[PDB]
Amino acid sequence: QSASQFTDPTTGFQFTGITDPVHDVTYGFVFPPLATSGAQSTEFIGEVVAPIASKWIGIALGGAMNNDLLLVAWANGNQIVSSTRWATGYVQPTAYTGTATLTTLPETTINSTHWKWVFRCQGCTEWNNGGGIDVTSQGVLAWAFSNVAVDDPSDPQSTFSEHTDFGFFGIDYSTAHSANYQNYLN
Amino acid sequence: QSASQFTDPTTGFQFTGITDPVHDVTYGFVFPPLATSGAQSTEFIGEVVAPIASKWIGIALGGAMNNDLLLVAWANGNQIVSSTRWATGYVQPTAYTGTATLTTLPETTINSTHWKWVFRCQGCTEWNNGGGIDVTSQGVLAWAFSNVAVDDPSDPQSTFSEHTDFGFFGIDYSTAHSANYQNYLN
Ligand code: HEM
Ligand code: HEM
Ligand SMILES: *[C@@H]1O[C@H](CO)[C@@H](O[C@@H]2O[C@H](CO)[C@@H](O[C@@H]3O[C@H](CO)[C@@H](O)[C@H](O)[C@@H]3O)[C@H](O)[C@H]2NC(C)=O)[C@H](O)[C@H]1NC(C)=O
Ligand SMILES: *[C@@H]1O[C@H](CO)[C@@H](O[C@@H]2O[C@H](CO)[C@@H](O[C@@H]3O[C@H](CO)[C@@H](O)[C@H](O)[C@@H]3O)[C@H](O)[C@H]2NC(C)=O)[C@H](O)[C@H]1NC(C)=O
Repeated sequence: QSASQFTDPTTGFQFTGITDPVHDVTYGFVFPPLATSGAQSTEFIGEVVAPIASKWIGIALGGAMNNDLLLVAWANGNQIVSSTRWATGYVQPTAYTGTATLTTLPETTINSTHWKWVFRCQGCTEWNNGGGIDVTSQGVLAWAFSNVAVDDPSDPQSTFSEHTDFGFFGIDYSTAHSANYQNYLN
Repeated sequence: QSASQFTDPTTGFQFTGITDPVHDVTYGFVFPPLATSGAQSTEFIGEVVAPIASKWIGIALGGAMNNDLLLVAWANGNQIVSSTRWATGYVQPTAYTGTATLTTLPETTINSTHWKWVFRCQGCTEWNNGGGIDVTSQGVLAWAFSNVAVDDPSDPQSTFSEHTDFGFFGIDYSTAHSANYQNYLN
């Protein structure tokens, strides 16, 4: 599939991403302004808008399950529980051992039909194995879905069962930067 | 997703299509030679190679659920049960009333791990609603998957439950024609 630009209706944030039509989960990404005189920033802002029947959602930042930074999130009552994870060999991903900071932003909402997770991800484009994303070029992102809740929803590091669906989308990161990035943070 | 050319290792048939990595179902299509003078053929040969956990598979020949010819098939023991369907709305598709003939070809195989449906679809590029596929250009196909059995597997017109997954892929029909099509029919 292929990402495209869209605007968040409520917040007005401008993102690049997709809506998966099967589970109707929207995934959006926006990046700080492209640099030419400095190395690119290692952070970005993302959003996941998911029907409440989505019991956990994962994002694979390099487009594959193994050896890339994973984000995993679920709603637990009125809050989002989230974590950075990593997998080798197609088993339960565990806590990421590098430096990566997930901040839930206040645009985040949980209501009766959907959870909307808006987050800042610092240190997420470059990983502690030397891998990472090139935000000036074209890449692939992947997502994972489950409609079965995690084993222990109040634990960010909870274990859980394999996803019931997963998918990919191509993204042109060079078009995903915003001059308004700093304001999304305030 | 995007289709690509591939050869069936067993049969040697050359197809254009994809493998869905989630359910590991392969969809392949091949068309008779393009005509130099006159109308194109309205038939094609297809194959679905599915793990036996695949309880029913659908193909939407115009890429959407409604207003296009649908093919539905499932394994019933050592036989493939299949039918042409049509959907008015997002509800149980019913028997297609147009001129479309599905023939199971002798290369069809059911073993302990997979069912491989090889079929001829006559009159399947043009439908009785006036629409159809343009075999000289580029289009979109879609597939539907269920891991739950149909209500009566021996009835080709069986009712069944909504798919548990569905997906799309682009296909360049202009490169999906084969000089060996006649040989596939023999
Ligand atoms: C206990 C939980 C997990 C298990 C046992 C598991 C297992 C698997 C297996 C067996 C596959 C291969 C499926 C196929 O190709 O037929 C797979 C693929 C994949 N998984 Fe997971 N998974 C789990 C959690 C996750 C999470 C949390 C994410 C994302 C944050 C993830 C993302 C993916 C992706 C994107 C793929 C497809 C690409 C690839 O093959 O690398 N998985 N997973
Ligand atoms: C009782 C059986 C069926 C029911 C109730 C049903 C229901 C639905 C629903 C509610 C959607 C919209 C899903 C979404 O966008 O969230 C849909 C999508 C779709 N269905 Fe079905 N469906 C059934 C059978 C089939 C079959 C037999 C096929 C193909 C042979 C098919 C092909 C598709 C496709 C390709 C889509 C996505 C594109 C579109 O929205 O038209 N469906 N179906
Ligand atoms: C619960 O949260 C969900 C997710 O944020 C909310 O759904 C969304 O509501 C907004 C505003 O009503 C919808 O926005 C717009 O779409 C309509 C339809 O085309 C358009 O006419 C408007 O101009 C605007 O662009 C949005 O599409 C919808 N998003 C989702 C994924 O459904 C919902 O508002 C919240 N419900 C409650 C309990 O407050
Ligand atoms: C049931 O039928 C399926 C489908 O025909 C069988 O799977 C297929 O088996 C063939 C081997 O005859 C595989 O081709 C092989 O692929 C490898 C590369 O991975 C290549 O090195 C070989 O030369 C050959 O081309 C084919 O990939 C495989 N297809 C799938 C979807 O798995 C299956 O083995 C049969 N099961 C039984 C129990 O007989």
